[PDB]
Amino acid sequence: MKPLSSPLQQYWQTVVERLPEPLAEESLSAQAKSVLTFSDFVQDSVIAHPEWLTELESQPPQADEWQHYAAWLQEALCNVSDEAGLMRELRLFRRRIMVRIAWAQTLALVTEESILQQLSYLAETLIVAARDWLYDACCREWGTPCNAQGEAQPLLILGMGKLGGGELNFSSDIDLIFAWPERELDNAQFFTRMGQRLIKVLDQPTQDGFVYRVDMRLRPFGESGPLVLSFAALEDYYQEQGRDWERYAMVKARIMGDSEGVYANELRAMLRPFVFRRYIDFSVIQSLRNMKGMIAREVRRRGLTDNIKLGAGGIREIEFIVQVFQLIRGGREPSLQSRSLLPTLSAIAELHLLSENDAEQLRVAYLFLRRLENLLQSINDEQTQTLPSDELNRARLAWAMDFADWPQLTGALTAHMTNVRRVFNELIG
Repeated sequence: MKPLSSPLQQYWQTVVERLPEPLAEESLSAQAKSVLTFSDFVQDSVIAHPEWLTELESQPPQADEWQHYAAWLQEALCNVSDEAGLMRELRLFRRRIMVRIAWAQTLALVTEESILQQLSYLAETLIVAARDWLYDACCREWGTPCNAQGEAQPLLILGMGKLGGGELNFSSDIDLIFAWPERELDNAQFFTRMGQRLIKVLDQPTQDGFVYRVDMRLRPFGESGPLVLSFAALEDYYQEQGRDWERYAMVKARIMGDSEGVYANELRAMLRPFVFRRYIDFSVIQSLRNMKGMIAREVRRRGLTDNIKLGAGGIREIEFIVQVFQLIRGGREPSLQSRSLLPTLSAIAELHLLSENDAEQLRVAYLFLRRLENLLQSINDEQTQTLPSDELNRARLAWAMDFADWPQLTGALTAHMTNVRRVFNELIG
């Protein structure tokens, strides 16, 4: 923790003459002040729930805290009777844990890798608790537990992108896909209705805010098609119409909740031969080259940019590099079938698919970029991918990235992106 810079000192002075009871300046540790100075999101959250900042000193957050999320949430949902009570608690819990994550990340009390796990597990935990509670309600309300010839049918959810990969952004949509395996009230209508209530419970702004903005657009047949599909229809779609951009996306797909059952297993079985082909020819490699060209043309087109995600050498190019190796060799190398980028990168190094120089530079660039973007997002809990233009937020980021000033932060960033762009250009050359 490098003491606050001139601009952060002038801003903190505007925050103190404004802080509510019981948060007077004398009841505040040196870290509490730096976190409040860094994040308007944490400020606003602790104004309404002052206990939270008080409870962050009586028990600071540990890396493995995510192992308690599900039990903490089930305890808070013990005295919940109706949907409005479910929604209220999911919202409160998300905000409460998010504050603790912002706390840990701001002060570097745990590593970014552990922040990534905390964010992803929080989201998993909330999705699953929501789904479980609504399954029960919909069964008790609408025509009993839905079945197929006696056997009860569950709702399965795939988390996609960074959620599936266990590397969620600090302020993020959750991209999901809904499916059910095999009637009572008719299975298809039942799960559509439940799917609608689930999206509402997670995403509807109330007086307590929302849990996550939900994005269902990656599902088969896009925004226009059904909200939930049977396994048969899921299977048919990918086997018959599935394309390489879809294989790329499905590298990340992970079942939320318990991934262990006859149904969880048929799903994983559909995806394995689709994503990870065992036989690769020139047409597969050229497809990947064309996808690479499309990214490179998009970059060239947008020109000079402060976008950390889409810029040349950005997060999206690292994901592309890694997933390209997974699509080529994953079928023959089980270590490249992981949903998470960083273990994949480790396997890429062990297999000598990249040099150690290249692989370690990619890992370090990835963690720098993710820390930088997730810190930035935690300032106001917004989904921004672009570096700030204003002096306060630039000053804020430099300080939190263990650096001295903004010119130097951008120099270190520029050097990491240069390494990524070199590896990206050499990729399937």
